Amino acid sequence: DLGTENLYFQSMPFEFQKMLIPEVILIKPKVFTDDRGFFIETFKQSDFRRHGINGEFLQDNHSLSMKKGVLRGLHYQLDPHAQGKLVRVVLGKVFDVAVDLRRESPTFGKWVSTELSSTNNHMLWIPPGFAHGMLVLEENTHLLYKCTAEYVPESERYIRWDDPDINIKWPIKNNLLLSEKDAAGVFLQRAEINAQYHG
Amino acid sequence: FQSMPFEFQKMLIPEVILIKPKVFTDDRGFFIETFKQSDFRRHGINGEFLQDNHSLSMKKGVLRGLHYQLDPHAQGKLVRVVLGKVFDVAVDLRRESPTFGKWVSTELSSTNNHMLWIPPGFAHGMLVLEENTHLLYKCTAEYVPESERYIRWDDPDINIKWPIKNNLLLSEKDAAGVFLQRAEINAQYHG
Ligand SMILES: O[C@@H]1[C@@H](O)[C@@H](O)OC[C@H]1O
Ligand SMILES: O[C@@H]1[C@@H](O)[C@@H](O)OC[C@H]1O
Ligand SMILES: O[C@@H]1[C@@H](O)[C@H](O)OC[C@H]1O
Ligand SMILES: O[C@@H]1[C@@H](O)[C@H](O)OC[C@H]1O
Ligand code: NA
Ligand code: NA
Ligand code: NA
Ligand code: NA
Ligand code: NA
Ligand code: NA
Repeated sequence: DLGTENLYFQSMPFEFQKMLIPEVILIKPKVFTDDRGFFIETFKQSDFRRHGINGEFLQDNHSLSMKKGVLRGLHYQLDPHAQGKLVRVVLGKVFDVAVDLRRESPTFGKWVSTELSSTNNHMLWIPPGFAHGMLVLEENTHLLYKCTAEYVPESERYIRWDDPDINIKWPIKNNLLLSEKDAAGVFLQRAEINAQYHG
Repeated sequence: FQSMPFEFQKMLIPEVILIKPKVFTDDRGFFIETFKQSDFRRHGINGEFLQDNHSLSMKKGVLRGLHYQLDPHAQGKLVRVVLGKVFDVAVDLRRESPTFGKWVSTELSSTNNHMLWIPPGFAHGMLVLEENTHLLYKCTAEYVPESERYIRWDDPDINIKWPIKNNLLLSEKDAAGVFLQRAEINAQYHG
């Protein structure tokens, strides 16, 4: 096999890029274009585990946001129910944010962001101990999540999207559409957090 | 209105399962829990889903299939349509099965949000009924290209009644699938 001699080069199906908080990973899957559309391998356990994305994905969720300006977050589940999340957008576009909420983390309360869209087909890995938020930038946006842990309603916590300590620079700040739970999120200084940093 | 979080319905080939998730709608849009390992395993959907794929069929009348992977690489598949609509087919290709060569179908759409479980030992085929149809697959084995096999969509022993209404669009691989009587199949029935 010519590949085994390194004389024939075949691309792996993903590019993994560590973000400035390096446990957060941007994944760029290959779009295979054919005469009737495209095919994307969006997840392969062997490749993902080789890049430190560990755990079993026990739950998948699908949200549709009809209007630009929908904002969902900041969301996390208390230990022992913390969800690692693989986030992607099958239609539309979001500004996606990951916030480090691991006690004793040198990047506690820090965040990174990226645009996930149906145009780029990018995916974000948000490890356990992080909160997720998203702002919808296009109508009819469909977000898909793979989660490590199953949903546990009593473990769910909410931090205010515009918390002034986290100070996320959201590209839109007026006429946002928030759920009642999200409108009522707590400020970081009063948030209940039990996730611990482990190096 | 659905009261329960998933409804699991066995097909006339009872290993094939139609799943109907509950859609939670509010003024922002909707939320669906499309998979939960705990619930799925309680209804006989076993295995680890090691590979996910997303296929967009821009053109109505795309027909893909009939596809399966030889043991030990058989992929069980959960199939759903996130946008658009397909006629989805599962064919039992387990040697010694009482339903060997038989098929069941369902219409999967972004309107019904239904999902089909196609267990290992079965071939999958689909016919795209709407433009810009997005299919999502969860597979129980990672893809092994050399294990992939192809049976003619129009095999006369299987005799799928495809609801063809448009010019049919077949790949060269699919146009070149073999007839069932000549196909290489190693899956074995155990049920
Ligand atoms: O590091 C800071 C943290 O201590 C907290 O205040 O959240 C904001 C972060 O910038
Ligand atoms: O029972 C039939 C079987 O014998 C085989 O030929 O495939 C088609 C089935 O309908
Ligand atoms: O669009 C894809 C791109 O994001 C990746 O970087 O290279 C493969 C392409 O198909
Ligand atoms: O057609 C192939 C399908 O059968 C398999 O499950 O995933 C890869 C595709 O190329
Ligand atoms: Na897990
Ligand atoms: Na896309
Ligand atoms: Na999903
Ligand atoms: Na099963
Ligand atoms: Na296959
Ligand atoms: Na999926």
